[PDB]
Parts: sequence; structure tokens; C-alpha cells
Amino acid sequence: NLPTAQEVQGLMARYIELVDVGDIEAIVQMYADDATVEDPFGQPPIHGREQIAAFYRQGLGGKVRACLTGPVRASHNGCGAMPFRVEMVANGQPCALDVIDVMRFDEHGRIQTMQAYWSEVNLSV
Amino acid sequence: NLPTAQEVQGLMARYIELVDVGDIEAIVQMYADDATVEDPFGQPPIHGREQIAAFYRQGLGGKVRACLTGPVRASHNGCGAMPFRVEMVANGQPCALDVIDVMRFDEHGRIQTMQAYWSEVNLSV
Ligand SMILES: C[C@]12CCc3c(ccc4cc(O)ccc34)[C@@H]1CCC2=O
Ligand SMILES: C[C@]12CCc3c(ccc4cc(O)ccc34)[C@@H]1CCC2=O
Repeated sequence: NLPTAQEVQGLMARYIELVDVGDIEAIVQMYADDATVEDPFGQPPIHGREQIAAFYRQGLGGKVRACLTGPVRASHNGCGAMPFRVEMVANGQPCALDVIDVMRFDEHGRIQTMQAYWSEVNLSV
Repeated sequence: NLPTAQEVQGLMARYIELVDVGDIEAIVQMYADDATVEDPFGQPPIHGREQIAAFYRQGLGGKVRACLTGPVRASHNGCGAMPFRVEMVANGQPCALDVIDVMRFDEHGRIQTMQAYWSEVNLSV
């Protein structure tokens, strides 16, 4: 909760930068050591930087680009939400996915929890 | 959870239509009889259609316009999130607010919970 609303926007916007360039290790470092990731929201949670790193590597190493599609909405309790689009190549087929992540940051300015909202109704070829 | 992902997008997009025209009674009817609203997220929850109606009337009757700024992100468990902008007139001063609502729908296709993410860093004159 330590991050102010402006710090949240900055942090979350940097995250999207990292996913865009694919700096997996830099992304894992933004998360708390024991953070949880629910992506897509509804699935079972992923816990810990090791698992998170595996998750991101499995999804980024290949091909994948991402960018904010609107400003970052931030609350005053270290929480935030942002809209963005991901463009990837699915086994030859060019694809895009519109997503919204809700993140809760801890007192050290690290991501404690992340939830990504999307399903195939958000996929587009 | 009854609503499919496509039904979620439709429902949430209709909600924004209702806020745009200001049909308060129609908006209250989209919510479950005992739904809770947290707006801005972080504040104490509002419970029940009576309180919800008061909330919406206090905020809409005046002046206020709203519209989706991106597609609706929907999961498969009756949950959804959408980005939108609200344009209002603050005591003479024209203003806009970028928001993201996360909604959970119940088995009857009604909104059980709504959380709006935003703060003054999202306000713009
Ligand atoms: C893995 C993936 C690329 C990146 C990505 C996806 C879904 C949600 C995400 C949420 C994030 O916060 C960062 C990256 C992704 C896609 C699912 C299908 C795909 O190719
Ligand atoms: C009340 C309000 C107009 C409508 C509105 C606001 C904030 C969050 C919202 C979330 C909604 O899902 C629907 C409408 C609003 C503004 C706060 C300042 C203002 O003028």
C-alpha cells in the first residue's frame, strides 16, 4: 500500500514495458518473493517467483508485444488496474488479446497479487 | 456465474449505456437485490438496491455522460472488467474521469458486486 496513486501508474506502466521487451527476470523482480498470479482470472493461482518466472518465460520467450490501451486507474490503497493489448503469433497465426490486469502492491512497492481478466471473447485474429 | 463470457460483455456494455442516459431505476435493476458497490474501490461498501439507487441518483441527476473506451474483458466464471470514461461538469468546471469497473454477476445474470478503480490521478479538466 506504500505506493502512492502516481507510483502505481508508473509501476504498472513499467510492467507493460517489461512484458513488451520480454525482460523476464526484470518482470519477476517486480513481484513480491511470494506473490500470486491468477491468469486468466478463474484459473488456479501461481505462487512464488520461481513459478511466476516459469509462467512468464513459457509465455514470452519466442514474438510477443504489448502496450497500454488506456491510462492506469489507481486507488489510494496501493491497488491498480490497467487496460492493454497483447499481440502474439499463434503457431503462425497472428493474434491479439485485450486484457485488464488488477494489481495490488505491497509496502515495498512490489506486486503482491495480479489478476488478469480475459477469455477467448477477447481474442482476435 | 450463469452468464457466459459473451453475456457478460453485453450486460456490462448495457450498464454503461444506462449510466450514459441516466436511467437510474434501470441501473438499480441490473444489480442483485442485495448487491454491494465499492466506488471508489477502497471506500466502505454500499449494500442493497435502496442505497445503490441513492448512490446513483446522487451522482447522475444533474450533466453526466459515459462510454466504453475499450472492449469488455470477461472471464468464464461470470466475472468481467471494462474500461470507460465519464464526462461531467463539476460546479461549472468541465471534467472527465477514466475508470475501470470489475463486476461479478450472479446466477440470475444480475450484478452481485461492483468495484470501480480510480482516484484523482484519473481526473482531468
Ligand atoms: C501467454 C500469452 C502472451 C502474454 C499474456 C497472455 C495473457 C495475459 C497476460 C497478462 C499479463 O499481465 C502479461 C502477459 C500476458 C497471453 C495468453 C496467450 C499468449 O500467447
Ligand atoms: C459521481 C461521478 C459521476 C459518475 C461516476 C463517477 C465515478 C465512478 C463511476 C463508476 C460507475 O460504474 C458509474 C458512474 C461513475 C464520478 C465520481 C465524480 C462524479 O461526478
